[PDB]
Amino acid sequence: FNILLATDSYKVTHYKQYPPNTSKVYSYFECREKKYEETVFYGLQYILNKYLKGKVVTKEKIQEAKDVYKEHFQDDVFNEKGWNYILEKYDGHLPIEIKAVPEGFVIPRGNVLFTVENTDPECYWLTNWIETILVQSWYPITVATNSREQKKILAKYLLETSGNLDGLEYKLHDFGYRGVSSQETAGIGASAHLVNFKGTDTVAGLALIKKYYGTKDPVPGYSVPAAEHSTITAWGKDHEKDAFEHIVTQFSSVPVSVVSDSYDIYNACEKIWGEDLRHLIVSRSTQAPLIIRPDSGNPLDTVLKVLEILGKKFPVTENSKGYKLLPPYLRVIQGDGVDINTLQEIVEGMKQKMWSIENIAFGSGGGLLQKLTRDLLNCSFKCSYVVTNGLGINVFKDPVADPNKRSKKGRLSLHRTPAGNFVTLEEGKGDLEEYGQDLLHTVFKNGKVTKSYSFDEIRKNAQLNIE
Amino acid sequence: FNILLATDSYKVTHYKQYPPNTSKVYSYFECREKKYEETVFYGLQYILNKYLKGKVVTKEKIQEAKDVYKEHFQDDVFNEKGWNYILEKYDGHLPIEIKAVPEGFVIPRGNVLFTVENTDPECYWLTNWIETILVQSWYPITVATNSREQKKILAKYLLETSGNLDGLEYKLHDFGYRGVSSQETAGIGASAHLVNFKGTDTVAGLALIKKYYGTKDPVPGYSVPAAEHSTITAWGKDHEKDAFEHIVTQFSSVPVSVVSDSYDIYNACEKIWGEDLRHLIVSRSTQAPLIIRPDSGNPLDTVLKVLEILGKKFPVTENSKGYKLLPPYLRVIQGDGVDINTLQEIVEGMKQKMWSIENIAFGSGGGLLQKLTRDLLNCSFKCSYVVTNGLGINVFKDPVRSKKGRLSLHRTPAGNFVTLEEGKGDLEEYGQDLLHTVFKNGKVTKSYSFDEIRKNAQLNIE
Ligand SMILES: O=C(Nc1ccc(CN2C(=O)c3ccccc3C2=O)cc1)[C@H]1C[C@@H]1c1cccnc1
Ligand SMILES: O=C(Nc1ccc(CN2C(=O)c3ccccc3C2=O)cc1)[C@H]1C[C@@H]1c1cccnc1
Repeated sequence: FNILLATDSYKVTHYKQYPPNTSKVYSYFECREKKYEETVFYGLQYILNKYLKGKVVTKEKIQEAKDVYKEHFQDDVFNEKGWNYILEKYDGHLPIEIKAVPEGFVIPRGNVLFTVENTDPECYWLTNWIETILVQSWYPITVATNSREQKKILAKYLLETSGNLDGLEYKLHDFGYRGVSSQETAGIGASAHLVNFKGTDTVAGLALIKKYYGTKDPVPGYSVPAAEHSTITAWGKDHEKDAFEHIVTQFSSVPVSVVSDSYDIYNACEKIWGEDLRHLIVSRSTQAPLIIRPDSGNPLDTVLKVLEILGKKFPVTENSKGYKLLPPYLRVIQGDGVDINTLQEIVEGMKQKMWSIENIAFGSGGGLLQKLTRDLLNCSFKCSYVVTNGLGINVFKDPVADPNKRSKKGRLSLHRTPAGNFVTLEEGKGDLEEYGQDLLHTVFKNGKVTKSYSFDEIRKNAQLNIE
Repeated sequence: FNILLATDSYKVTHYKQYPPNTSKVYSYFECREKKYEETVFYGLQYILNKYLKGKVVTKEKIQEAKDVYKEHFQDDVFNEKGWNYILEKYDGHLPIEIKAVPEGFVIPRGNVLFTVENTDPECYWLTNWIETILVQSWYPITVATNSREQKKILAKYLLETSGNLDGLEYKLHDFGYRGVSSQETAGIGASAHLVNFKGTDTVAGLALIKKYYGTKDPVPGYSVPAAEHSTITAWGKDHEKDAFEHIVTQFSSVPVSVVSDSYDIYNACEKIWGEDLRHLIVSRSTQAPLIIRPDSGNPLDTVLKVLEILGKKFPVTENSKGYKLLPPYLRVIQGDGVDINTLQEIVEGMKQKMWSIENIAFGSGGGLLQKLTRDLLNCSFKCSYVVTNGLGINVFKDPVRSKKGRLSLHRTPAGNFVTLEEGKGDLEEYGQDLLHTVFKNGKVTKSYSFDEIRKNAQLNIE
């Protein structure tokens, strides 16, 4: 990795495009206004540690970038002078300052999340150079926000159907690994799901948390053994009971997820699980239940189908709220077609049918880690303040064509008003400190991470509240 | 990176789930049929080299995995012995064979693209373990296909409005670096666009290509200097003419892109470009022209407004096909909201208002590299064949699917592509298998250069 080759190409030429005596370029990030009314600020620390901290510039990288740009542009348009200056004066450390709201904070749309500026007047071009790498925090932010929004649905419906929040943290399992664009995307997205939940299959998220954030607990995410069509079918139709028995006996002390639709769902439930192997299931611990995956079809219909047939063979009870509840050794997982919308439908549909949410857990692949863009929360990075010839300019973009909410102006700060509202103060109005302390803190300054947060602090900052 | 930590958690437990005496698990990858009739096969060589070749299993990697799984599953369900067996018997090299169609090959939907299987029967479980990393090839495949589909639209309109395809490889530029989820995605994504085009701002794609593919050319992709709002909005309302002037003069030997809707699209074009700096515009090389980025709003409407505005101030002259051409020192780039659908609208709209496509180039970000899923081309990975107790069984998941047995890929005399199921390929009626061993027991048996891939992925009309 070489930071000198980690930017949009056109930004390499920017050191030649500014008015002379430009000493300061100040830029900020927000999730612009105009269902996701608030965002979970997560992911910056990862970027800061992995790509920006310490000696990121060397003689080798300078010459490597010089050679690539020469061919790529078919012209000498690379700042060897400016980059050699960072190497000589700062030992390749970036003379930049990043200030940001604490990770895991829940912030309404249209508020500053983080700001960037150069610290040395000579490195005015550096602010826009690192824009590309920083804007990429749109992804862990979007992943964390959507994952938190799904947790709200689950919390509301588990409280409405049971009066408790039992296993809430395990009700949305991450299955996204194979559905994402890369190994790095997987790790980042999985770490972002884990901000709100404790169940993943994207092992990549565990090593990411341990390396860049840390938890007091031995792991940030958990999983259970599971049996798919590929393993069941290798046994053959006449050995489905033998398959089921082998799997459940191997995983006696922990929960086990087993597919029911390989041959015949009704027979797997009613006859195999409900008759032949019933002695092995009824014996199971509340901590180690058998989890059944439904047949393919409508996510609500298949869930409803499974619940009803299991209820014909196993003792179903009415909880404190009057909702149908399966025995503790038996649970259901819906891992087909789950996104923020279908989740709301399955849980509403279950309530209507007097079935508790205590019974069900969900799985999400592409709809949790891939079918997401910078467009969802309107993640924007704009320059708001420039110092040319000692003269400060409150820069912005207010186009008449797309009005939107438009770019903010000048130096920025985030505050929580006495009334508990988040406010972003423009044109340096925050320097008045009328609205309390600035919520943004210096996380990065001149090649050093100055402020860090453990994943536990993040989790705690991201907590659901009974307001 | 630790391959023992790069699978879906549930797959870790699979060695405890197959019937006794399971000797072979053979799986394949396909873009199942359902707009996108033909797919570009690209990206596996990268996965092979970065994650699968050489000593991938080590005693340290086994120990790290055992410790992570113990906590992750709250029990001991990790195959310590089975991984130790690969460490000792194979020097930590994976006993697997991947047979794939050549990179860059354009294959119709519903065909075998690549197959995976274990070479050692003790390692039957391995085919499932590596599914996760291998299916991730959906992404470079999808980017390369969607980018090539756009290349077909731009070829159709460049032909009808101009009679030739000069500059086709520069009509769709990559702006995707910001819009993607990670540095890794950016490089993979950008490298997949570079199969069909030569214009990129996602520098990470170049380095990937160099390391994993290679070119005869020094760089696989190219770009031009460009002026964003931030660099313009910094000079103040008063010196846009001095900003424009500073940029155009600094970048004289190369084309120059200027986003001209910072203050006024009409005035910057009519007064600034049109007259005040017209001497530094008409003087410019055809190989180094000025490129104007349209104003905000509807991408077609704004492209047309700019073209009409530039008309009433510059020499607009009809070409051989009778399409409105701009002078060769003046060009336009539409970089906002461009995707496969909007591109069609724009090029058709331009043809309708009698504007040649030589006038324009396009830039795509999120739409090119990020707004794409495994469902777009029904990218499917399935186990088709399993050998249990010496008995070869054909498996297909049929809920409320798959091809059967050992698969092969052939081109018929008529030129059709056919996937031969259940080992039928042995007979050799329809020629030779297009699937070549690209990986065996820890080594990349066959590699492709980027030049070859581009040759293979060429348009039929080129
Ligand atoms: O279904 C699977 N796993 C599974 C099932 C269910 C769960 C959710 N759960 C818990 O954690 C838990 C803890 C204690 C009691 C009850 C539960 C409870 O119900 C968590 C994980 C894997 C096959 C599917 C998969 C994975 C990746 C890609 N494709 C498909
Ligand atoms: O617009 C930009 N560059 C640019 C301009 C124009 C072009 C298109 N073209 C060429 O390359 C070229 C070569 C030789 C002759 C003629 C041309 C010719 O017409 C290609 C690229 C960047 C600002 C926008 C951007 C970049 C990254 C992320 N967001 C936005």
